[PDB]
Amino acid sequence: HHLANTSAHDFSYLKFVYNATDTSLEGSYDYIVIGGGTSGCPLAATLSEKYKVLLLERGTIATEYPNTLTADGFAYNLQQQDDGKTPVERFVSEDGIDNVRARILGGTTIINAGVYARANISFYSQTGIEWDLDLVNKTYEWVEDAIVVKPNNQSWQSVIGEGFLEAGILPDNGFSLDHEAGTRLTGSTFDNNGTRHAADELLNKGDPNNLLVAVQASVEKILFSSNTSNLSAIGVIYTDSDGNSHQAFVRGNGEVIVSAGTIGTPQLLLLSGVGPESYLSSLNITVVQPNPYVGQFVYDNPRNFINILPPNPIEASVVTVLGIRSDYYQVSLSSLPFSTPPFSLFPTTSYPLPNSTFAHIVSQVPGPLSHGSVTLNSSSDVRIAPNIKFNYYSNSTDLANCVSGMKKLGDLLRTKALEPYKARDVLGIDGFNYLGVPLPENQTDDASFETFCLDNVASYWHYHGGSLVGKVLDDSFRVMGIKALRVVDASTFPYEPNSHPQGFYLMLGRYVGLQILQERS
Ligand SMILES: Cc1cc2nc3c(=O)[nH]c(=O)nc-3n(C[C@H](O)[C@H](O)[C@H](O)COP(=O)(O)OP(=O)(O)OC[C@H]3O[C@@H](n4cnc5c(N)ncnc54)[C@H](O)[C@@H]3O)c2cc1C
Ligand SMILES: *[C@@H]1O[C@H](CO)[C@@H](O[C@@H]2O[C@H](CO)[C@@H](O)[C@H](O)[C@H]2NC(C)=O)[C@H](O)[C@H]1NC(C)=O
Ligand SMILES: *[C@@H]1O[C@H](CO)[C@@H](O)[C@H](O)[C@H]1NC(C)=O
Ligand SMILES: *[C@@H]1O[C@H](CO)[C@@H](O)[C@H](O)[C@H]1NC(C)=O
Ligand SMILES: *[C@@H]1O[C@H](CO)[C@@H](O)[C@H](O)[C@H]1NC(C)=O
Ligand SMILES: *[C@@H]1O[C@H](CO)[C@@H](O)[C@H](O)[C@H]1NC(C)=O
Ligand SMILES: *[C@@H]1O[C@H](CO)[C@@H](O)[C@H](O)[C@H]1NC(C)=O
Repeated sequence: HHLANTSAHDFSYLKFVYNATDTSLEGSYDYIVIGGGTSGCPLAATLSEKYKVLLLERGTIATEYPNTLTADGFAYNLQQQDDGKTPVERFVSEDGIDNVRARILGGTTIINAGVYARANISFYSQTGIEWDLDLVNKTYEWVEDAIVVKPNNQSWQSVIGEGFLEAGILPDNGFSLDHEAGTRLTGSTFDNNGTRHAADELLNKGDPNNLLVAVQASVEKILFSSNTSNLSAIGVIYTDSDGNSHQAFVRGNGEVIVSAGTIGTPQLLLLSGVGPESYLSSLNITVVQPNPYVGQFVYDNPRNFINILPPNPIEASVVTVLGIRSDYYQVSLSSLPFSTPPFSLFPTTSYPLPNSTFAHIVSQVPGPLSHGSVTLNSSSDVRIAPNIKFNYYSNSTDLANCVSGMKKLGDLLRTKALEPYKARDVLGIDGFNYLGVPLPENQTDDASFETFCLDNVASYWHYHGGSLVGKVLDDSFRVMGIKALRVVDASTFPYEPNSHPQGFYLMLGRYVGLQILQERS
């Protein structure tokens, strides 16, 4: 009933968006939210219902990059070179796996693949947080009313769904937003006219008299009270696009919330002296609050895949059909050929280029159990990306789950559903033409599947952790030991909420905003 309709991207909120060069944005606020992204935008909009809010985003507005605003533009933004101003910031983990993060108002919802899902209902009790489950669901509906649709039919997504069901990914769940075992059509933040809807549009739910947004605002330090006896965050330093510095503060019972993402939040905490004592001391960063876990327990769920090249063209699609098991989450994207690769779609730049249409058939490892860290490259410059290592497949359970997922992709390639897409009508799956590495020969050779998993891993782009609840934060998302400082974004949990987490983190931004308001009343 509540889902959104086909509609233009709503930029009405630009009336309270300003360049960070404007010094009249400096001053005192009730709340400062750092990072105008997936959690940050609904958080800021929610707080602004009652209080004065400054939202600071390092990127510009999405209208500057029109290919972020359509389903057809997804590949373009990844193909585009990173000049330091583009909405996609490229990086390579220390593992050697290419990756991207967002740099734009709206955050990663402006560049992502649009898949919308609610969290696995078991996630809430898994965390042990005392969730208000009725409020969680009302908050999902608030997001979904604004930016989520039921997708129309797409031929390739329907093929893949028939294949998942035939391969035993049961039951058939029809259309459902919920992360449950089986095959389903889920929601999308692309509407059925191809228009991208995103977290920035949730700013339209803020009070235009109370919410201010500064763009091209690079937040480089959190400021703290000089009296440490009662240590509190008091404000931030940020620089504008011309390089000049600015300061903003919170007042009274207000708070600073960091929503700068898995990469940005631990980086800013470390730069600000919140983190592991001997590490920060080794950089001659004065320790404000020692905590061994800042930038620790950083996770990237592996993506493994094969690419088939059908002998007749298939239609490009956005991902809407999901095949879910407890030990693997599977989808498929169909794509036009390209001569410039979308960066990080494949794990390195030396990957073969497709000359015809292809299906990217994908499996995601849950968890994962392997983890690494975010550490500083520069001890002063927040615009220099931190070092990030994920330690893919260091935990053997992850590898075992990849093996299981790849065997299930073999089952999928053997379905009647996928048979019309073979180049040769032979009995085996070698009748497909493959871009890149095909699935290993014999399913009895687990060592061949393990080698395939290890050598051909890519990022699923769903990385998380680095400021975990229970390590850096309490159950109210407050940074332990520091007053008036919280963290709300994907740095907060060590496991996925589901196969596609934007829906959870959109919800979380508003949910924690409501908790902050209730606490204050
Ligand atoms: C290519 C790609 C595709 C994806 N597709 C999907 C999908 O289809 N479905 C799904 O559910 N999930 C998808 N995801 C994952 C999901 O979108 C992200 O996990 C989620 O959006 C992260 O939200 P966040 O609030 O933690 O971070 P973000 O949304 O990235 O927000 C962080 C914001 O903080 C800003 N920032 C950072 N540092 C600073 C600073 N110092 N000062 C000021 N601002 C700062 C950043 O510019 C950014 O806007 C995808 C991810 C990627 C990379
Ligand atoms: C939803 O999340 C729950 C909780 O994490 C997952 O439950 C686990 O399921 C596996 C396989 O059944 C078990 O080995 C674990 O012991 C379960 N843990 C708990 C705490 O129950 C469940 O797999 C997830 N469901 C899906 C479809 O991903
Ligand atoms: C902010 O102003 C500077 C000039 O002072 C300009 O170069 C930059 O593009 C502006 N940014 C936005 C988002 O308007
Ligand atoms: C919340 O919604 C889910 C479906 O997403 C439903 O299964 C669950 O029962 C709801 N919980 C409450 C407390 O209403
Ligand atoms: C830190 O400062 C001390 C001097 O106080 C110096 O000896 C040491 O080399 C410095 N280390 C770094 C990493 O700057
Ligand atoms: C793999 O992860 C699980 C969960 O954290 C842990 O119990 C196990 O010890 C890990 N294995 C290794 C080798 O670290
Ligand atoms: C900074 O990053 C580059 C490339 O990511 C790396 O080669 C270099 O070693 C890093 N430097 C520090 C001091 O971490």
